[PDB]
Amino acid sequence: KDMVVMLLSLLEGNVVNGMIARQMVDMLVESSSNVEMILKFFDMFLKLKDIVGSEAFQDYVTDPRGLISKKDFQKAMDSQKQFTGPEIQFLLSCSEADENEMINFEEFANRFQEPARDIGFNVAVLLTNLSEHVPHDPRLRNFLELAESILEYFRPYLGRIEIMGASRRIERIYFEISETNRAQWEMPQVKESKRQFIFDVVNEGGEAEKMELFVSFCEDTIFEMQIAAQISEPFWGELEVQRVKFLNYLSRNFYTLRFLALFLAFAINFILLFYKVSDSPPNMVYYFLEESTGYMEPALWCLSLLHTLVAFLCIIGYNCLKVPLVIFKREKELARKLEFDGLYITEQPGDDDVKGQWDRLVLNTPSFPSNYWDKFVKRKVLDKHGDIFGRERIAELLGMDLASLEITAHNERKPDPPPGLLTWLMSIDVKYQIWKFGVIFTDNSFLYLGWYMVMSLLGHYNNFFFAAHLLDIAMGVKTLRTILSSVTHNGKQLVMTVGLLAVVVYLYTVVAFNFFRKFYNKSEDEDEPDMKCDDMMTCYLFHMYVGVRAGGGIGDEIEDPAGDEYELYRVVFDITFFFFVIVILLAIIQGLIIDAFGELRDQQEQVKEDMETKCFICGIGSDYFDTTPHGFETHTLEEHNLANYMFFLMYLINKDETEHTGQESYVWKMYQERCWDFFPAGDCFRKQYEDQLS
Amino acid sequence: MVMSLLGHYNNFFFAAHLLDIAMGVKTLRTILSSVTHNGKQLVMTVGLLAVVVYLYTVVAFNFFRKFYNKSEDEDEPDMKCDDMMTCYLFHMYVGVRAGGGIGDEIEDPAGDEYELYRVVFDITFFFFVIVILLAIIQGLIIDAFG
Amino acid sequence: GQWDRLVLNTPSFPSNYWDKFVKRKVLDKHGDIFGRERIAELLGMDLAS
Amino acid sequence: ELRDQQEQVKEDMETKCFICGIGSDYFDTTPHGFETHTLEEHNLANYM
Ligand SMILES: CCCCCCCC/C=C/CCCCCCCC(=O)O[C@@H](COC(=O)CCCCCCCCCCCCCCCCC)COP(=O)([O-])OCC[N+](C)(C)C
Ligand SMILES: CCCCCCCC/C=C/CCCCCCCC(=O)O[C@@H](COC(=O)CCCCCCCCCCCCCCCCC)COP(=O)([O-])OCC[N+](C)(C)C
Ligand SMILES: CCCCCCCC/C=C/CCCCCCCC(=O)O[C@@H](COC(=O)CCCCCCCCCCCCCCCCC)COP(=O)([O-])OCC[N+](C)(C)C
Ligand SMILES: CCCCCCCC/C=C/CCCCCCCC(=O)O[C@@H](COC(=O)CCCCCCCCCCCCCCCCC)COP(=O)([O-])OCC[N+](C)(C)C
Ligand SMILES: Nc1ncnc2c1ncn2[C@@H]1O[C@H](COP(=O)(O)OP(=O)(O)OP(=O)(O)O)[C@@H](O)[C@H]1O
Ligand SMILES: Nc1ncnc2c1ncn2[C@@H]1O[C@H](COP(=O)(O)OP(=O)(O)OP(=O)(O)O)[C@@H](O)[C@H]1O
Ligand SMILES: Cn1c(=O)c2c(ncn2C)n(C)c1=O
Ligand SMILES: [Ca+2]
Ligand SMILES: [Zn+2]
Ligand SMILES: [Zn+2]
Repeated sequence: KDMVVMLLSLLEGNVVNGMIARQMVDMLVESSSNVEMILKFFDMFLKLKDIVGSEAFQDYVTDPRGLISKKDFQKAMDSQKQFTGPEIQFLLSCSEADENEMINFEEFANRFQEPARDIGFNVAVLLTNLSEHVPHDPRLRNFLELAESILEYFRPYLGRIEIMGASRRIERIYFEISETNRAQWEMPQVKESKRQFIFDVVNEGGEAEKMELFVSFCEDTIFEMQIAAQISEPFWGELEVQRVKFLNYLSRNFYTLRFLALFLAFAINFILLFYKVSDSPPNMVYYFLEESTGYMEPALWCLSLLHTLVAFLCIIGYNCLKVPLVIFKREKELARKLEFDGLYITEQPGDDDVKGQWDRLVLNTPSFPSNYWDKFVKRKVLDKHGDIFGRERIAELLGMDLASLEITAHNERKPDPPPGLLTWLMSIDVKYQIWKFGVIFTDNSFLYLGWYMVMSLLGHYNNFFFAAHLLDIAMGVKTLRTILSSVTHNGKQLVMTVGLLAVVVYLYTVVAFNFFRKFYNKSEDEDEPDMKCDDMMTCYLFHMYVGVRAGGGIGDEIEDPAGDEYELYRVVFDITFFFFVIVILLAIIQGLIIDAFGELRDQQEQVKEDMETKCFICGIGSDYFDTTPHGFETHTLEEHNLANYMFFLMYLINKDETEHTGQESYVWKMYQERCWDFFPAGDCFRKQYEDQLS
Repeated sequence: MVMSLLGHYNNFFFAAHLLDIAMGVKTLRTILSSVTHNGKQLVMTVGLLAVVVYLYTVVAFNFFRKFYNKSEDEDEPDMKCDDMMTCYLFHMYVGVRAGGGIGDEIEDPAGDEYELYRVVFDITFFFFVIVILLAIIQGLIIDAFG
Repeated sequence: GQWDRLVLNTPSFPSNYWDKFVKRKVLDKHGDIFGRERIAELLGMDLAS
Repeated sequence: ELRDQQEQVKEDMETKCFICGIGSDYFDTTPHGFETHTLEEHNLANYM
């Protein structure tokens, strides 16, 4: 592996048909027999690993202990028609058959899988690197064909990205994707987050912020993977292990509890349909269930208590699953503004940003970067702004002990962490907790869950309050949320047109009070008239209440204008109120909703169209890549796959800095400097070497 | 075929066959496709309509029951909101189909302590159910044509 | 998928499909890794025939 | 009709230069080429 790593280092910054790459191919050809032997070592045991697990092989295994004789092994392998004569004999020699010629094929298959994995992957990378940089060498395809199984095995783990290197050229980087990283990336919650992120940047995002948003998405996704790993499952100590297990259970099953609460709400409201009010006890009336089974009344009490418990568990499930991301994001953006902007050093927000003013409480807290990965943000800010703003003033702002900086760098102290609850009392950063709770209390999702719980408790005072919970279907079902989004999309316009409706009706009221009052007698009685327009407030209410809701406008409600001096004036008043209010203004309200359906629909189409016509990374259209058959499909899955950039960032974090290659160090340095110039923009490997590749 | 055989038991079953024009004529099938294109959304908004009407029923049963006497008779009242199931049916049956919402059907709220509360109940039910929710149903069909 | 298991061993499985030698091709492709006798049992094939 | 007019105006400004009329696709050969072109090379404010 170390020799191959040296060979891969010689290929750093190597152009297509480079002299070093062609020399390396000649070196492999000069030692072709040895290379074939090495490749024949890897595929034989990779094939052996899957053969022993095959159903046909198990038919030969007859020993109850799980062993197999050499003669039985001999007839098992040649029945697969995958190995030759000498190959089977070599496998027999490698098998540690006992004095009874019995072979433990379980350990035999797994004996070399782990020791030879690192070298096998690097050989696959070496052949892949040479093939893509010397594509017109007939001598190299022979090695690729002989290593087809090795390449196929490591295909899901061989990640490749393209970057703009320091040499002002597009370079292709090959790295390793671990099994855990790919498994976590394929989780449905992570995939849903990716779809939401893609929709946001394509719809309401810019080109200059596209890569910075993408990196921020990667940082959030990595943090969420840690949370999922922590909550996953395979006297103080006894309770703590059960407490975290209980909390993890709620975090894992947060959405099922949300569904369960919605189900219980319908069950409670179904029972409430049987309520009946009667003067007689089961001049005040009594409200009681009316059913013959006799089990619904106890069931309502049981469901009401159960619903309250589930709602309470949702809050605990939420603050252990979603709150850490909220704190992580807020700490992340605050730290960068402290360093790269000097938010509380230079600009000092002008009291109109409640978010900025609230974050002042956490600057001097000893545990400010609790969720954010960078634990040395204060150290970095001090080195950047200390000279221009004052080291002692920066330390006071960030709550840093300057005298403690050196002693920590000198040696390390190991104190006594007493596992007592009393010692745990004063170890709580009260100021940080106040800041953290303020962030949680300003979260829309947490406030909704809090309202759901409060309503559940009010349900115990009157059960009818459990009706409010049936609203949850607004966000419980995504189909309704999309439908309701068609109402809230133009919500501001809907409010204004209703306000405009109130003003136009007031103008009609003023005309009526002044000129048409006699026609507003709404009493069939003859000696006591119920005049509806003897007061402006009463007449305005009359127009807004019965006038708007009437099919034919105000004219339907008011007395006939026939045989009267003002008949023509009243026909204009009635027809104009019908047109302007009933016809035009109600069409605007309906028109806004209909237009919202079209506007939301094209946003989905626009996002889908952009993803299938342009690359998310380089921005080059699919038309250019389609010169080569299936060019755009291969480009978005192999060359500029956005998932590989996610994996490459995780690869750099786990890998030791001393082991970073020249290309890896270049990208890693720019990640720490927040410079996204390594992302290819408007260029790709295929475009840079069009003459050589074609 | 089954409906044709049932037609022999009662000839009126032969009416079902007139539905065939849905696929017999391609023009109608395209028109009907504009309804089934957003059929799932149409079902959900009707379900949403049932939930919003239930919330109005709960408010009525609790606070506005006196106004639900639908009997011109004076000694035997036909109270429509003395039971939740009856009151919910009343809102779903006459309330939704009324042009001006529930207010048109129920007794006038004038000269009463809860008059302002009842005007908000009547105007909001007109806006949310008659105006907004029926526009969504019509909006889904219109959007499907586009 | 579960309903199609009834037709795998039927003597006239490719009645309408033009390829009448699908069973022969499947046996040659998966017989070595899954067992020729087990494939024949699954597809209702007589190896001696 | 009014909605697409706003979209058309916004789309044209973000896809073509107001001065030379060359599309953003040509300038995007260079990373952030169109952004620099509309802020440094052919900025309409500089002509003012
Ligand atoms: C008010 C609803 C808030 C949310 C509105 C959305 C829901 C739409 C409609 C829902 C239906 C509501 C049920 C109404 C029927 C209840 C009748 C009743 O019990 O009326 C209650 C009135 O009491 C109350 O008002 C208590 C409620 C406190 C304040 C109510 C406001 C809710 C606060 C909301 C919390 C956060 C809200 C902020 C977010 C805004 C909304 C998102 C009287 O009893 P009762 O004595 O004779 O018996 C009790 C039996 N014993 C007395 C014998 C024990
Ligand atoms: C005379 C013809 C003018 C009517 C033109 C209508 C054009 C729009 C005008 C609207 C306001 C009309 C006020 C007229 C000013 C005074 C007229 C006069 O000389 O007044 C005339 C009476 O003529 C009339 O009856 C005019 C009747 C007007 C009815 C027109 C119906 C149109 C309603 C339009 C509602 C506006 C809402 C628009 C919303 C826009 C949404 C898109 C004689 O008085 P007077 O000695 O008995 O003592 C006034 C009475 N007070 C003692 C109370 C002061
Ligand atoms: C039920 C319709 C099924 C399809 C609905 C879509 C059509 C929309 C409406 C169509 C109009 C239907 C005509 C109703 C009037 C019939 C009155 C009548 O005869 O009512 C019948 C009721 O009997 C029945 O119900 C028999 C029918 C069996 C079950 C009916 C359900 C139909 C089964 C559907 C088969 C597959 C359906 C699955 C797909 C779902 C739909 C796509 C009674 O007689 P009658 O005794 O006095 O005389 C007979 C004269 N002698 C008795 C003297 C002989
Ligand atoms: C008091 C003002 C609160 C009204 C604010 C309305 C805002 C939304 C609230 C809706 C539910 C109202 C319940 C109020 C809680 C109890 C109030 C109270 O203290 O109750 C007050 C009475 O005040 C009232 O009359 C309030 C009347 C509310 C009418 C508001 C009409 C709006 C209808 C909205 C329908 C919701 C559907 C929304 C769908 C959304 C679709 C987009 C005194 O009791 P109580 O001693 O006689 O014994 C309670 C009676 N029981 C014995 C039966 C328990
Ligand atoms: N750089 C890119 N990386 C990945 N996909 C890209 C890129 N540029 C454009 N795309 C397009 O994004 C589309 C979305 O990816 P795709 O649908 O294959 O993802 P998935 O992981 O299989 O799951 P899902 O269907 O949920 O998105 C692809 O069809 C591809 O054409
Ligand atoms: N010649 C040009 N000069 C300026 N902007 C141009 C030119 N051609 C195209 N544009 C586009 O016009 C858009 C509008 O400019 P921009 O939004 O940056 O202006 P502003 O002064 O910051 O304020 P505002 O957001 O109110 O327009 C830019 O995003 C740019 O892409
Ligand atoms: C989690 N994480 C990052 O997400 C990260 C990083 N350096 C840069 N980034 C983006 N480090 C060191 C890190 O631990
Ligand atoms: Ca090194
Ligand atoms: Zn690309
Ligand atoms: Zn220009």
